[PDB]
Amino acid sequence: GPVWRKHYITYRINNYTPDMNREDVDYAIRKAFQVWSNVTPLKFSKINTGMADILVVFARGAHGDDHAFDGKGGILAHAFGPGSGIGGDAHFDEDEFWTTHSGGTNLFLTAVHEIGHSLGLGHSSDPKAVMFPTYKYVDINTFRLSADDIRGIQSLYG
Ligand SMILES: CC(=O)N[C@@H]1[C@@H](OC(C)=O)[C@H](OC(C)=O)[C@@H](COC(C)=O)O[C@H]1NC(=S)N/C=C/N([C@@H](C(=O)O)C(C)C)S(=O)(=O)c1ccc(-c2ccccc2)cc1
Ligand SMILES: [Ca+2]
Ligand SMILES: [Ca+2]
Ligand SMILES: [Ca+2]
Ligand SMILES: [Zn+2]
Ligand SMILES: [Zn+2]
Repeated sequence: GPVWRKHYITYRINNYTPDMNREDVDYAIRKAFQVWSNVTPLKFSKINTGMADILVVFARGAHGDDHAFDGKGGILAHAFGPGSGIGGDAHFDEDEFWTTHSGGTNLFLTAVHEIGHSLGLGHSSDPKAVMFPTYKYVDINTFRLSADDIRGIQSLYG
């Protein structure tokens, strides 16, 4: 699929979830981007004005992208592939309970995952891969991209 044709990519939080406080949201997202720039020559920059490559949104139900969320459970989030406009944007189902750790849907892991799609990643068949299609809470202390995650992302960006 198309990949971002630039290594300097900006993102912007459009709106905040009420489940976590702001600094926890900011932290999760930022950390989430760091997971991917840690193993690539990509470099992420949060902006607070103007238009970003990747727009992080919290929303419930139908939110204007023709892919409605489904309330609590089922679909947690989706993200659009690299592109202009909605391209690369990552949306989070506000009807999930977003958390810094467990007792909800962990924002950090979920954003590491969506961000991966936002960069043009597919899914993996390794259950230890962050791009694995099934969500499960894993230990963030021992969090690590799998080989499969590393091979895929560096095949798009080096
Ligand atoms: C793409 C594919 O192979 N599978 C189908 C589509 O079939 C096609 C291409 O036509 C199907 O077709 C279309 C375009 O309509 C598509 C649409 O169906 C709906 C209602 O989503 O869904 C695919 N099925 C998949 S992949 N399952 C959903 C997945 N989640 C999303 C995701 O992967 O990011 C995804 C919606 C973008 S998820 O919400 O359940 C999810 C969110 C987050 C983690 C997660 C995981 C790990 C860690 C943290 C977090 C997991 C899963
Ligand atoms: Ca949902
Ligand atoms: Ca975009
Ligand atoms: Ca919520
Ligand atoms: Zn959406
Ligand atoms: Zn996915």
